[PDB]
Amino acid sequence: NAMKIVIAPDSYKESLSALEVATAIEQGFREIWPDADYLKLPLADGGEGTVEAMVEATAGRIVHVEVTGPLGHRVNAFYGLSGDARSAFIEMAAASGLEQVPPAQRDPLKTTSWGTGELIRHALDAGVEHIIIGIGGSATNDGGAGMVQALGARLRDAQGNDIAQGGIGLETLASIDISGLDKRLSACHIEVACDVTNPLTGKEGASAVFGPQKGATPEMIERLDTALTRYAHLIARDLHVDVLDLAGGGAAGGMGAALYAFCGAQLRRGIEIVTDALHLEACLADADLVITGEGRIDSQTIHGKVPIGVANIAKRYNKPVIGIAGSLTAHGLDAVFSVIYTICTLEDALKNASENVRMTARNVAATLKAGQQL
Amino acid sequence: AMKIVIAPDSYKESLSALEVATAIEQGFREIWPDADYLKLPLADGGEGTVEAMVEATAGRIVHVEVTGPLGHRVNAFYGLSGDARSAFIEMAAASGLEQVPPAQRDPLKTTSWGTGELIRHALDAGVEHIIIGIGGSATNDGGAGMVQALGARLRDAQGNDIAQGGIGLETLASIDISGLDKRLSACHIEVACDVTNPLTGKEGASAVFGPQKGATPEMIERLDTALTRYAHLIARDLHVDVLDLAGGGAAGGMGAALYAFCGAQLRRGIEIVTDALHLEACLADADLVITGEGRIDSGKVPIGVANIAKRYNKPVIGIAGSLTHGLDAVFSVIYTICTLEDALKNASENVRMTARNVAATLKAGQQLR
Ligand SMILES: [Cl-]
Repeated sequence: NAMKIVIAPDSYKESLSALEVATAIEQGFREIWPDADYLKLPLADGGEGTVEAMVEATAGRIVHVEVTGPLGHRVNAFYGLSGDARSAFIEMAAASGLEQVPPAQRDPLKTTSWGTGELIRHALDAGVEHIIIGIGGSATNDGGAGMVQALGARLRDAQGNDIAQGGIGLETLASIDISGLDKRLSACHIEVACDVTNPLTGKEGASAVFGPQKGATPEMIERLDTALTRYAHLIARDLHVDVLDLAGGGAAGGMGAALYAFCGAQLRRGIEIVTDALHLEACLADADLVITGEGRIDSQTIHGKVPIGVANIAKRYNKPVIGIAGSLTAHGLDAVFSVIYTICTLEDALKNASENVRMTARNVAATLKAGQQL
Repeated sequence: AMKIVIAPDSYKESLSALEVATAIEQGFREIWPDADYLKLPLADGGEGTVEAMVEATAGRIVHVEVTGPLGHRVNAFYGLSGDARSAFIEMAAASGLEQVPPAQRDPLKTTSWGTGELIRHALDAGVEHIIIGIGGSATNDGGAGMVQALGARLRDAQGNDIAQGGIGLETLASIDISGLDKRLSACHIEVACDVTNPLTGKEGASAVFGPQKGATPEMIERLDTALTRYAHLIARDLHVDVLDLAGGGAAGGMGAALYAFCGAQLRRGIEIVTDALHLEACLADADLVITGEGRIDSGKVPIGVANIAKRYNKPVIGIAGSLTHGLDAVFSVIYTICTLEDALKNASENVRMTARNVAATLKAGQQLR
């Protein structure tokens, strides 16, 4: 009988995690409806915070582990494992991301994805049947060549020499050999959060569109673009997979195409991966009311990926859905209310972000109650 | 049909009470097109009370020229009701601090003559009822200019009409209300008065409100002596104790002169406006009350509304503007001052969108069984 209220928000970036957002909403709602049946389900879009969100949702753990970082030195990375141990959650950026690289050291000719392969290997080592991988924020333009080598593939040059680390090495590539390739991979269900359509090569390929932001000069870009062409050609030829035409294969320096061609990964929109994995639809089918939201700081990246995906599912069950949306200044949702917040370089500001979500949530609930009485 | 009353105050430096009410109704109609809406722009007796009352009563604004606070000609205004039975006056239009540049602020010289004129013109339209707000005064003359403009003869020891301003009060020797417009006692005159301060003393007009009107400490002492006298002469010649009036110090002592000379009632501004628009009958009949206000600083209207509403067990939601008790829920809108080109438009849009989401939320709650 108790009213069932599902609270499935994204994070407020640079401030509250998805779960802290859900918790502040629940506290506000409980001021009006102390005895409702609340189900919190912290969501993510496959980007930053996905591993933590997934681990919370699944009662899992974060496993910290030393891997090879993007410049080939030892870095501390992490992956997540589900409560049941059947799923691993990986953000490649922990091993191979731009922020593992101090500004006066970005060379996308040298940077490697090796440590992403190590994270995948450790996940596989833990017995998982399912891996979810986020590939945003990459330092690498090596087409995932480091990654697949770390997993057992031999990527050699014309004289049988393993290729050099980074995109540099891919120019020299003569034979892909997957006799050594970790056999647990094709048995595994591997999903990659991929929200771009860019292919491996060309004028909207990996090097052209994303190489600049990893520090490629105009000329470095042609070299890498020309090398990923060869890569695709040696992929089609030595793996018998066509990767040149794949939508999203140009993601994370071409790692999208390596994850597809070597690992049997599926490239899917991240919100759909996360939505399926946490069984949102099953949680919602029952609900009376769905509350969601998200917070963005930068106005370019204000994309309601989580609220809209939540609303799309809810509408199939005709559930009312209300969003509490965070912004610096102030789509299937029945209503959206805004919360102004800032970047948390006080922690006092973390508390104020918490308080403003809670208080808005209170007023939303009070207004729902007022509606009942009409 | 659902009855929805929209009864907000203005957003200061932004949307008028009516413009708030219009933005709210627009957003609500996006969810509930066919409900019954009533916009009642409200005011607390302060800035914007004449304009809100005209709108709320389908009346009109009358522009007329009067004597400003330093004696010069100013274009003041007032409001008549739709039935032409009530006048709405803001003193400040005639005798306000906005009419006096900061450099030229002298509470020894400033006159309320202009205010008396406004009142005379309202009496001239045969109104039975006058609502006067007395905020933002430049004057510390005890309403002496005002009443002299209404025919009261206030003169020194030689029969000479006293000079303009509270400095004229130092020589006041006799009050004669024989020329005093006979239409005043007849008139139901209500004065928005929301401070308890009396005419004279430590918490009197001059001590408490003088300084902001340019009163120096030395000036404050002169004026307080002169108003103390005025007060004694009022008791002697009009047989009325203004010396003990809560609110007599309002508007440099104008509250006491409206009480004593005019027969006016001093009431809380919100309580005058309530009765005038029959807010209690509108609300008793409503299903749903929406209110609000906007402030630029660090709310009598929303609380006044919610207090009535809750008496009839009506849901009340506020939509509150800003730059950075009895309500079921309140939601905030950020606005900017309206000197920027799109500031008014953006504020109106933000109110509208918020109201839509309030309406949509109320609707979802309806279907929560
Ligand atoms: Cl490194």
